Amino acid sequence: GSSGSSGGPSRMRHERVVIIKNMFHPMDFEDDPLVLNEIREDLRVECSKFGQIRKLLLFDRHPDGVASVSFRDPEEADYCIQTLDGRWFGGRQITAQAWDGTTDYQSGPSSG
Repeated sequence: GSSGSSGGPSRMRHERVVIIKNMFHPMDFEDDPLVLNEIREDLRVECSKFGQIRKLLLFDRHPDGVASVSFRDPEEADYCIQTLDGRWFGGRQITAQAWDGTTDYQSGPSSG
């Protein structure tokens, strides 16, 4: 630390999103919505245990069950990724991790 510009900007510059695998399947939603309902809400109630859910996005397209849980503070997520890496959804276990910005799960084509 040192004197200087003490203050000014009030924004965060770091990853604040987490991904989950083996939590759901795009085949369970085809039979009934509830599946996605309970699952989605579950991700919001699970990540809340530590704090709140700034935003949630369930990718009901990937056959490997992929979800994106946004967080407000990096302290929570970073800690929610290690505690959620062992969660169980639909009866099976799931993994957690911090996203960066390379996957094309929800993202789209940035051309034409």
